[PDB]
Amino acid sequence: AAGPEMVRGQVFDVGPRYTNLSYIGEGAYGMVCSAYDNLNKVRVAIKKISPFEHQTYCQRTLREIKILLRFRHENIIGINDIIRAPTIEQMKDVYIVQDLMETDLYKLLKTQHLSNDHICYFLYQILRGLKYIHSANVLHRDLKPSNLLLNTTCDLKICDFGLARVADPDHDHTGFLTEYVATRWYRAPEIMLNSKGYTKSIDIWSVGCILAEMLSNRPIFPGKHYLDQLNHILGILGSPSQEDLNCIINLKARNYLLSLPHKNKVPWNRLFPNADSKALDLLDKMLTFNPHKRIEVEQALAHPYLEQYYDPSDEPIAEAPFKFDMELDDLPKEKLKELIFEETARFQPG
Ligand SMILES: Nc1nccc(-c2c(-c3ccc(F)cc3)ncn2C2CCNCC2)n1
Repeated sequence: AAGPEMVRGQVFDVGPRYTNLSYIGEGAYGMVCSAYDNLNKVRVAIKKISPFEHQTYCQRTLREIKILLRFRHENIIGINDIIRAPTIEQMKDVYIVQDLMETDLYKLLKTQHLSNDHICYFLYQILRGLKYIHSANVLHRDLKPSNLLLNTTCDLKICDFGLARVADPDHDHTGFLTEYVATRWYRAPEIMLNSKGYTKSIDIWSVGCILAEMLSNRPIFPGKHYLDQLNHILGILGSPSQEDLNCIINLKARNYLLSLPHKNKVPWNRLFPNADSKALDLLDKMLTFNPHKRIEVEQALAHPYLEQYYDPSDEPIAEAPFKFDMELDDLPKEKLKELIFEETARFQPG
């Protein structure tokens, strides 16, 4: 495509190697197009981003590239290549290339009903991927159907680590009604109560939500706003026990819970009468109110529902658990640009 190829009025400079573009979507420094990788003879997915004007966007870009490049797993999308100018001065945009995944669980569910065998396989892959992520001491933090890529062969890959953090269980407590950025419907109850979401159990809850969703094609706790989300959860799980309340020390959070009328638990087999009993048993253990009593990823994999797939020797863990040296977003966009430039250097044809 002549000098710089063009896509819907925007320059999509993916050089020679990648051709036959095609628009897919675009929300900010994020326009995605599928192209043809002349080198591997396969159409890929490419995302154009320009986060250098804003320090924040530089943080999510740096952080996610590092994670995604460090991670190597069959159930986590990998970066196949990264395009950028040869000089930091000339680098305005950055193109990241990933395998082309036709669809995702969000689109699948808004059209198809899944058999129990597909839900099982999908769940297996989700957890197989999460076990690796967690083994690297990283928390995804934004797991939801739209963040689970799927190809024509049922192959599932977790993507979107823009909100991922290095686990930090000790510094997880915060006040009641503390703002959160992760997608509302899949947020664990403790996030609206006292958690910063720096604990692994936060991802398991999201997976539990995805499970319920696969079972009924509808989001289980579709809260309209912050506190609505919580009443949605309590509506089905019912009022928290004394025990689980005695854990919540943040006085305000506990008093809020106590002020609420008593609500009984709604049986799962009632919510999902077509569901498989083993599935609903694992769902129960995932959607546990108390984070400390919530099942772990490895325990989930070893659950009877996933019996036909479970194979610990075939469920790899990270070789090098993560450590974010520039942890805590205190870096100017300048320094961040140098790090991104440096992090993407390995793909340079120079
Ligand atoms: N692998 C793949 N395949 C198809 C689409 C996407 C993709 C990208 C993206 C990100 C980084 C990158 F380097 C290349 C593409 N951003 C959003 N989505 C989709 C993710 C699921 N819902 C609709 C948009 N990713």
